[PDB]
Amino acid sequence: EWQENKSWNAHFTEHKSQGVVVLWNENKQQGFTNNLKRANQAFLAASTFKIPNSLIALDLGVVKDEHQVFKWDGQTRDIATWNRDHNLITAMKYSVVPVYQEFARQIGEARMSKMLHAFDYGNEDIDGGIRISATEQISFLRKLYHNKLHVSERSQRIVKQAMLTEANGDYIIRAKTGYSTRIEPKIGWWVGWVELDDNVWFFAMNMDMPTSDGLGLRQAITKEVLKQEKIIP
Amino acid sequence: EWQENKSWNAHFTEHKSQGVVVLWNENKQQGFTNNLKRANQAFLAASTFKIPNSLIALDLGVVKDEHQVFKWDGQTRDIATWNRDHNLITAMKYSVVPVYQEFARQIGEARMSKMLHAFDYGNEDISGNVDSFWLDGGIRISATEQISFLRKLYHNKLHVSERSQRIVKQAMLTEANGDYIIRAKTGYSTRIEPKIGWWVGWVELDDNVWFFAMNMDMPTSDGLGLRQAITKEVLKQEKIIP
Ligand SMILES: *C(=O)N1C[C@H](NOS(=O)(=O)O)CC[C@H]1C(N)=O
Ligand SMILES: *C(=O)N1C[C@H](NOS(=O)(=O)O)CC[C@H]1C(N)=O
Ligand SMILES: [Cl-]
Ligand SMILES: [Cl-]
Ligand SMILES: [Cl-]
Repeated sequence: EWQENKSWNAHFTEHKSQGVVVLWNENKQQGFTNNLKRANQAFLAASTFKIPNSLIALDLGVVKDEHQVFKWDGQTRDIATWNRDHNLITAMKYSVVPVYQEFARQIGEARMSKMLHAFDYGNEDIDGGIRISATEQISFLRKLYHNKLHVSERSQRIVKQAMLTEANGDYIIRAKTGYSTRIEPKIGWWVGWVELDDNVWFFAMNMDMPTSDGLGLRQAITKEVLKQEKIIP
Repeated sequence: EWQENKSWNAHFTEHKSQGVVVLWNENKQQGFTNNLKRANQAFLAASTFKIPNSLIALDLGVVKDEHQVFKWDGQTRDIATWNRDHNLITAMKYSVVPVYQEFARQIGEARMSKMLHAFDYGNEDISGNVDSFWLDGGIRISATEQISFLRKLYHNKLHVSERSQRIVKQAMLTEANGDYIIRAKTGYSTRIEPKIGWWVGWVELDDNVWFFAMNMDMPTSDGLGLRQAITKEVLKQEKIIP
């Protein structure tokens, strides 16, 4: 079922980094990773939690649709793109914590907890202190892709639209980045999938990310693994 | 409201070409074109008809969802990518005429006509073969009418389900990066003169949407890439895309 291909470690050491990439070939129901241990370690979800939070906000009506505006509160924060109005699409694009904090307040602790349980999300059992492994990310995302989660079809299609990250004639990537900072080890996340004409390859990676300047490596290393496996040109 | 910008013709003449680009700025409700007259001239929809066709097929249940497979019928056709199975996503990507001619037959004349009137689509005339009227029948639509139709799709205001509308917009996905998303559909009218090339859709920005529609004289297939290239040259000139 799962195969460990340590040759991928080269793409982490090339950039003097340590981390994991987990791939899942949907057609063949086979998985691949460079590090079976780290594939199954649970790290803090950080921004990748915006995926279940979006779904829950939509299904409960807290977010009416992807065009609804969420006004900046006029408090300047360190990330300039946050200091403006947003809709669901822009808020995911720029990973706008204060907007998603608001969704969570309105959702409330009790319903948030009931729905993450319906989703079987994270390792924890019952980022709001949610730990989740890369392989657990894939399993959650496979449910999203197939519209199997316990929310409406509409909520799931809207979130998949908001995860749109890249598209050309060769592939479509839906995905979400994350950077976990408040507890060592500081790590970057990138989770999602790449759509091809007649297959889907799910992915989930995280990597030690001590500073901040390395954050591009999250996509870059993931793509080197995809190119090595001829999943993308 | 409407403004003519003739400077855009340089992009056509530099390719020895004639055509029109129309742009609609959604926030400001203003339009821009190099040729008001040709913007309002109605042509055969050709493969741009796959948008309304997809919507109707989905709403009527002819297409269950974007994963349903339409097996190739064994008949080897000229375009190699047509000679294989498809779903709605791939069928739109490769503009797979025979899949859509099957849709049209299942839809039938009456429901196709009724729907196009509900859509207020072009001249709403399906006269001819039900599975080719958009290629060599009576249907006619202008660039400004494509935009008007696309804007109704963009706001989920067509008289079909929201779901139908969301699935079709997924299948129109063409390009996406950190700067913009293009949802569009190409066309090439080839059977009835004047031969023209189409490209219609929109550019999603963070805080605005620019709808577009261009057609251009297309004597030969050698120039088909110009549809996108001229449109992007206009978009770059107007600082819509880098
Ligand atoms: C998510 O983990 N966060 C929100 C924001 N950007 O996340 S992303 O670029 O990795 O997608 C900043 C970092 C981080 C946070 N401050 O909690
Ligand atoms: C649509 O106008 N057509 C279908 C097919 N797609 O070419 S496209 O790249 O312009 O969409 C070939 C051209 C044309 C046709 N001959 O039916
Ligand atoms: Cl929104
Ligand atoms: Cl999409
Ligand atoms: Cl429907």
